[PDB]
Amino acid sequence: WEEQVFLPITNSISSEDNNQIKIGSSVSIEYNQNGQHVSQIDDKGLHNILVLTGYAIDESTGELVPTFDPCDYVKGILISGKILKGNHFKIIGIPSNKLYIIRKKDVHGNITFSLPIKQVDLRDKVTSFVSLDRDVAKTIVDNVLAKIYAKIYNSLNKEQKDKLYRDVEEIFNYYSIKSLKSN
Amino acid sequence: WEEQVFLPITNSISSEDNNQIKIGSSVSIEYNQNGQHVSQIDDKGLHNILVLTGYAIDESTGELVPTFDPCDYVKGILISGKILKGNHFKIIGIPSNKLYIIRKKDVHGNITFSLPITYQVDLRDKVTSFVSLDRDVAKTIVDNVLAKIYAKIYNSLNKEQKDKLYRDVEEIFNYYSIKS
Repeated sequence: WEEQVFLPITNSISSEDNNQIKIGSSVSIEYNQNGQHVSQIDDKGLHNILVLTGYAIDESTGELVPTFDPCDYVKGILISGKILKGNHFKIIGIPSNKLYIIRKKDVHGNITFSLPIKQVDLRDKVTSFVSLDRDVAKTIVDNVLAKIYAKIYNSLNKEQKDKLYRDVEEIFNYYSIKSLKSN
Repeated sequence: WEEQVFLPITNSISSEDNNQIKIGSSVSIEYNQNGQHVSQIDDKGLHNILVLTGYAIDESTGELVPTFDPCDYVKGILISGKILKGNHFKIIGIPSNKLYIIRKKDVHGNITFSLPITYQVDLRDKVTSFVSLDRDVAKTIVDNVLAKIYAKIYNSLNKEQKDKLYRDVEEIFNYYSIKS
């Protein structure tokens, strides 16, 4: 596998000009348009989604935060690419069978991947379960997945594209962390 | 709460001179003799054990490794003290109710604690395996570690209550060990 980057799927991500995805104010990811991505779309929908448990996301900055609560998670896709702006933590050559991957499709071998992260201070902070707004999920499919997986996506018929939308809306719930007394 | 340290309980830990527990060749932890410990002993046994999931231990060095596998864990006690040897990762004022604590007794408020751990983990040529405590070692852990950390309560326990602590330690402490 080519080196991968974890792209958190939240309500705040946006496509940026030229193969880049803004995760938040502090995190931007580039993807390789012709790279081999672990997460995959096909005529059956989206596959190989990573569930990062013990983590929440600071939604405004785009940085994952370790919360030490196993019931916290953030989900995302793994794609060939790199963190261009932001702190990255790299996992090197982990057996793919070790990872918490759902909707598994043809996963095998060892994966190297990086996460956007940022001592941890959990004073005065609340973590909340968030689901994707349904309008934003459509923009995620039309502006994000359709750019990363342009060729596959353009090959899909309407029923298949709607399956991908349903998948995105079903799957990408997450926990976001926020400070109660500071902004 | 005074600041805590996560003390992993493995087959390789031992008491060392002047208020220290050697976890392995890279990690030693000092306990404050008059500190207030989150983990506690009483006439019903051991309480407030932390299950650190997503981590396995390099048992020889004593260092905790993030494995990004939710099925790996290392169990341990939280005590007032310091990581004297080895690098540390400090969590500040996490609400106690968010932590994966078992055998809970009067868990409230929030907890600052440190874990014995540049921005990568190398899991190539590595496999984690489940390990349980050898009974001979659980006994030495009670007699030489817990009996020093909790000397005043331990000395106040009768024989059967001391032995309950040992059965608790035996049953509770198992962990994932990472081997290259």
